[PDB]
Amino acid sequence: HIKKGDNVKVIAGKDKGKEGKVIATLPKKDRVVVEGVNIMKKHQKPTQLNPEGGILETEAAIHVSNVQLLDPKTNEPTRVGYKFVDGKKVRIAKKSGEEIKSN
RNA sequence: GCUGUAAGUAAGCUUUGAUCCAGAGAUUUCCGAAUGGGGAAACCCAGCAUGAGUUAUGUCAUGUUAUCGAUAUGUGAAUACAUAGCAUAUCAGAAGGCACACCCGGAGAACUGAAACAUCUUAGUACCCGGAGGAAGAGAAAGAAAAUUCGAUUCCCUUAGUAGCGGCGAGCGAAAUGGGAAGAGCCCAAACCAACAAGCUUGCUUGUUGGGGUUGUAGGACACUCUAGAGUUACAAAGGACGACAUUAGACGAAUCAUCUGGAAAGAUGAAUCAAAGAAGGUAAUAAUCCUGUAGUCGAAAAUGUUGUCUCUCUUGAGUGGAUCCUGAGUACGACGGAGCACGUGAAAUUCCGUCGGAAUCUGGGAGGACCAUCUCCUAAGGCUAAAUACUCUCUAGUGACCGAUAGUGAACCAGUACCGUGAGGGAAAGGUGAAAAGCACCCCGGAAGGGGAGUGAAAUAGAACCUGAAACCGUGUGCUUACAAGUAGUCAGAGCCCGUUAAUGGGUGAUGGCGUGCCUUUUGUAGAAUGAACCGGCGAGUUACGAUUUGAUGCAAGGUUAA
RNA sequence: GGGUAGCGGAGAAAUUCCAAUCGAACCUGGAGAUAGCUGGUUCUCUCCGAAAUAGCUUUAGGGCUAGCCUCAAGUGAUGAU
RNA sequence: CAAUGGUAGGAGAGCGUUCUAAGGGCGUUGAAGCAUGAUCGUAAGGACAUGUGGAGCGCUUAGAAGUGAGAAUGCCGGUGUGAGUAGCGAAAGACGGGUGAGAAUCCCGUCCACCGAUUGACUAAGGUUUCCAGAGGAAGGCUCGUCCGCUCUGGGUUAGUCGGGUCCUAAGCUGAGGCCGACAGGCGUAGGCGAUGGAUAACAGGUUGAUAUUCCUGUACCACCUAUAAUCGUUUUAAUCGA
RNA sequence: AGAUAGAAAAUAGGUGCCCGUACCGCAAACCGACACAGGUAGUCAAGAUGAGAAUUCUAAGGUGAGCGAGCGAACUCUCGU
RNA sequence: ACUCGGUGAAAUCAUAGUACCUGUGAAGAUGCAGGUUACCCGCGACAGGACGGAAAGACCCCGUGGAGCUUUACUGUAGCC
Ligand SMILES: [Mg+2]
Ligand SMILES: [Mg+2]
Ligand SMILES: [Mg+2]
Ligand SMILES: [Mg+2]
Ligand SMILES: [Mg+2]
Ligand SMILES: [Mg+2]
Ligand SMILES: [Mg+2]
Ligand SMILES: [Mg+2]
Repeated sequence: HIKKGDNVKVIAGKDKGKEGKVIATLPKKDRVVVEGVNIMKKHQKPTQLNPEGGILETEAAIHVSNVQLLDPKTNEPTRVGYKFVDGKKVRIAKKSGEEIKSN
């Protein structure tokens, strides 16, 4: 499981071996949108809300099973564990020490 | 991160702990047993009290106001006391619902089987009603047995389709013994009574106050002499006070990278790793190592079942005589008429119900399948009682040589719904775009529906009626045929004309000759004008349980074999 | 506006009516009633291969033995001309 | 060397479909299905190649069965033929103008015709939104349709006096206590419910797209309450209160 | 019968609740599966002619019927001679 | 009814390139044998046949099939004495 703004690598899809920062989580479907991933080409029609339209290139969501956090020490793809610092479930990179998720 | 499904656009809420998830509490409109009166449920119309309002009236709010029960007081007829009867007050007393199950009663068919039918069978079944309880019924011997009693009850296996009952027909059909599950005995009347409340003159007596002891070795009072464990599941019956696991939220939880093909890999290839975890489900394809998990471990504020105790609350245990006394009455039991018991008013002894009769009190009474005499066993006519046992509307976890949308529930999808019927009721049809909605910006014809490009996508004969897309059926092309012919439409023989394979003594069409009246069912016999099918597709009929017989097979054999 | 309900009701009587067919309405349940009757019964080859007759039958288009098939043991000239 | 037609029927050997156990395999470098083909075995049937198809499925041995369809006037669903046939559901239309992509069929006008104890006006029962104004044209209208009882959007029903509730009761239905009843329940008194009846105070005109004894203008009437009263007068009788 | 010190009188102010109200109603909105030639209680109901609510034409007011255009054979149907 | 424009079913149906005569036959033939006749495809019409369609014979006979009814059939029975 990953966080709202951390930097992750992708291992599925046309995009692998590529980094990028997560921009949305949507935990009800476990699908995240990472920046520069799954670029989409959506045909938007000229309406009232949108004066004109075109082919927008927005990012689409991918299953959480396709992304991984990087070891903040060695940028090494890694899993994530936990430890009880003062009773708080804080995260660990599982190959090194503490991993920070502030934004 | 959120504001359900439900998309959206809008206003917002949230790290100050919200959102969510559990525990607990509060609000909980109207109808319905429906309960203030009425009523075509989800609506009308009130009495009373108290408050709001208005100068007042109209109006409104909140209690209350059904009927029964029981209890308690008032009052009290025809009538004199007194009773009906009235009139109040109180009380988590009763109502109604349901699990289409299970259980105990009351009532009780028929088609059917007997190759007819009446006895009998279906069957004490179905359907009705009345009670329940989570279980119920049954239960501590007037019981089997000729025993050496499993010493209460039930339930399982066998006895055994035996004994038996049967217009001795159809067909019904045990019980004991033995092997197991379960491991419970317990109180009241009766005698009698210290003391007392009431009629009696304390001589006799009444009582529910209470003790007393409840049983066949015959138990108990009696008279002696003697001595202070239980339990709320029967055995009286209430409830605080500490713990213990478990359950109605959860927490942690090992170990994988690279290339190849791809739209995407979990695949292939190579090299690793973990395993108390290679259950399972996801993930853009087939993952032990990506995710949710799994093995393992941990974890409750609370509100519950449960249980150890500590309290607590209850409280007499024997012997020996045996003179008297007591031990369940309109009862047993008999007669008549019925039911029940495997067994048909019959021997019905065993046992019940209606109608008449109607006993004994231990020096007694009942049973041992007409029966008696003797023997043996037991001690009725009062009561309570857990366990093994039956079932699943639910809830929790899981399983399946069970179904995969004409199946599996009727219902995978707003289904007991469309719809049908006045109503009881009856009751459908209907799942699948993609990985992601990326759901086709623009242009062109058209009023629009459509379409054709361009673009999205791996794919758009995946474009929303959307996966695959068969046949009947409808079209558009054409290679070869056909306008002198008599055709169950094929076969067999064959020229001509086109084509070229799963290359083999090849494929398509067919001038002309020979032979030739579909198929099923049913029949002595059917082209039959006997029957059945318009055509395609799907579904649609000797299976399963128990027992008997026979054959093959396999153990092993004067032995073989278990059932619960 | 109401009342009489199916072993019942109603009938100036026709077996007439009772929610479009009433010698006993409809709807459920016993219920998959029973049906000696008709119809249907689904893949292939190989081997053998009948009967439409007795006797008895509430029996005559049904059944039961017997005769006639088939399969497997056994018997071993018993069979036929 | 002999035998091999065959129905009721007996016997034997087998081919196929789903699932399971194990072993061994195939699969986006394209599975199952589907379609085609001139291929193989004695048959039930088995392969191979090429297209569509976009994920599962074969083979060996053995086990189990919802295992094989062409007929049951079988059931369900599709599609034929009859056939461009029958039918188009009582009737008088014509024409000018307009509207639109389109007009015998819609809007306006003129003429003509039909009803007129009614095809007219009301009002009940019943149906519930079909009512009105814009807009649309798939579907429904037995044709067409620019139209509508169709679809979309937004609207529309105003009461002291009208009809009910409120007041009364009939036929019936319920019925405390009560009578009778195997249970269930049936019957029934007092009392209630229940109009199709009895009793009850508003008329005219105007008014919009839709309402009007309802709204508004005019004028009224019936109940009820409050303030006031012009003197009714033992509050028994009264100005007068009454089951 | 009881009940009571009170309001009638000649005024002037106020208060009057719930339900139904659209629309069709001899009809394409109802009972007949249908925009069905059937059924659907009651009220008003004019003129000419007449005895009349008969009959023919018309007023008030509604309506021209949800398929048509041809040709005027057989044969049916309705009608006249 | 017929032609044209619009809309547009149904009963039925084993596949059908569906002739006549005389015969044969389950004894009354579009499908069989021997002859005779007949170019291919429509539209209006008639009804002889397809033992035409529709309804598992409104008659008849069987089923140890039902049902309703009758009586001095049997057995029983509410009720009455
Ligand atoms: Mg035939
Ligand atoms: Mg024929
Ligand atoms: Mg037929
Ligand atoms: Mg009668
Ligand atoms: Mg009749
Ligand atoms: Mg016929
Ligand atoms: Mg017949
Ligand atoms: Mg007849």
